Amino acid sequence: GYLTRIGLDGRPRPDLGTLHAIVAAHNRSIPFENLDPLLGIPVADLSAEALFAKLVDRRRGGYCYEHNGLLGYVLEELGFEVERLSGRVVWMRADDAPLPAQTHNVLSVAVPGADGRYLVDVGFGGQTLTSPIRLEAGPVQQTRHEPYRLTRHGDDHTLAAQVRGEWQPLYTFTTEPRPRIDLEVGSWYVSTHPGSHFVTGLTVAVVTDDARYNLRGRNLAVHRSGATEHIRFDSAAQVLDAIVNRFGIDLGDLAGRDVQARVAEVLDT
Amino acid sequence: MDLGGYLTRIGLDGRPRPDLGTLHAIVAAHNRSIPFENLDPLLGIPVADLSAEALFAKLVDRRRGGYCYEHNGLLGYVLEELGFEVERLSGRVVWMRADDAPLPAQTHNVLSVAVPGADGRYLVDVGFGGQTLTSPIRLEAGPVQQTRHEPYRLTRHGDDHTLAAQVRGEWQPLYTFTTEPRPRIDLEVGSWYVSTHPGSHFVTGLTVAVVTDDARYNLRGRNLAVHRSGATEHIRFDSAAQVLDAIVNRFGIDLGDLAGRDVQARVAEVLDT
Ligand SMILES: N=NC(=O)c1ccncc1
Ligand SMILES: N=NC(=O)c1ccncc1
Repeated sequence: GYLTRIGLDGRPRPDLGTLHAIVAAHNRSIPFENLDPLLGIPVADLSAEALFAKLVDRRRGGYCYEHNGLLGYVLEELGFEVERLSGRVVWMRADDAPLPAQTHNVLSVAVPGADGRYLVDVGFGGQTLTSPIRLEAGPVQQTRHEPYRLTRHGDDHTLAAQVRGEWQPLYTFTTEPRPRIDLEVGSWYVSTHPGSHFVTGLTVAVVTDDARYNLRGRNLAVHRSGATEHIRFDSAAQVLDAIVNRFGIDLGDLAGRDVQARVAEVLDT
Repeated sequence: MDLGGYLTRIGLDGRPRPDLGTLHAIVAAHNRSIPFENLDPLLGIPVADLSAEALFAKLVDRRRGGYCYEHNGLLGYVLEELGFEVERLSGRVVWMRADDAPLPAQTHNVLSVAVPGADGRYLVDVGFGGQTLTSPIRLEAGPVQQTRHEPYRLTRHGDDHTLAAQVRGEWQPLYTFTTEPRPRIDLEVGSWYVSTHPGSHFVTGLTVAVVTDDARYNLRGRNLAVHRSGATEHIRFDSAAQVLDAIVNRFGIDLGDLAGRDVQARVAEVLDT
């Protein structure tokens, strides 16, 4: 189901090329969305059963713990070695802003035939990595889209991307592997705390070969070369239509919740 | 006069009867086919000659667009050739002006058309740009009239008629005009002003527009706005290179026509004006 979900064909071999191919296909096939937290449905269970059920069988997307959770289990089953890492999102944050919570989950992946480790992150939303990169401080690393770079200060790593010119820090992380329960505590926080960006509004995102799409409330942003594109939807009806048809999210397991009404309340949050 | 060339330019064919159904079809075909654009004035090339020969050579033979005098000029000659009776009218653009702002210059030209088989006259205007009329409407003050897009309304005070459009729920006055028919030379004096005065909107920046069944497209400098049913899009081009690509490939305008003028360098000066 997963391979089909992402449009790949059989069982691929556990090597570096496969990692590049699964990331690409994951990127364009499973959207980032927070419809469950938006509707008061916690993301509490990060088991394989729960994640496969939601992101594969029911054709929903999810946020970082759901995406990277799922990819983690997929890659393990193919024969990669996978450690789950946690980090703090520093994107666009004022210098001297307080230390952010650990709200992001990424993968450190070891690949038979390769020597070190790879940062894999398909769950960061509209600016997520679209290639695995080497878990190596220093070099500017090319991806399918913009250049990225890791730096290191002690045991803290920062991922930065060169976005429309500028070098922007995205998040910091340590390479300490996390047990699933510690990820579940963080996911409980991100999906239920009243000040979470994922509780107060709607975020949907996906990445094709040519563009990064990012929807917040009524505002769809599209980033491609030479141009930034901003679509403002008139009402919740158009936003749902974009959720279902543009972003490919199946709303069937949410039957009996007033999705449109909730979306209407968060068009401008 | 090359009637068949014009009809071909606008995606039509045959020779239609001079009736109301034909007036609607030619307006909708012109709206989607011949863009609003001011490249000539932007590049210091005046729009001075409003003869049928000049407007046909530019807007039909050369696959350029133009601004109001050129559009409604061309359409006016086509419409007489088909057997409509046509008067050219001038007006003053009031779109978004303060209540206290000085009287505007007469910088807009529209058509008042008698249609065989219909009572009264029709206002026809394919030349106002992205918010131009997409149907002929009855030149009748009072009622709200439907078009292929938004409701529009004419009101009257003295010898001034105001055209307003209901734009996303809000009534906006576009321009005022009188029904005094204008000779070509009065239009030409107006077009001279609009295409050469250093404070003209069409001299200090770039405006490109086209209207399809589903959307109004409006480009000012680097910003492309698209109004569709249920959404607006705002595309911001990074530089003049992307703006030219839009002009050529999205709006279908042939720039080979302006060779030797460095279009890109001039558009690079007006991305934000
Ligand atoms: N779960 N957290 C996330 O998905 C996330 C948090 C912050 N920024 C992008 C993504
Ligand atoms: N010639 N004038 C025009 O083309 C025009 C003037 C004002 N607003 C839109 C279009």
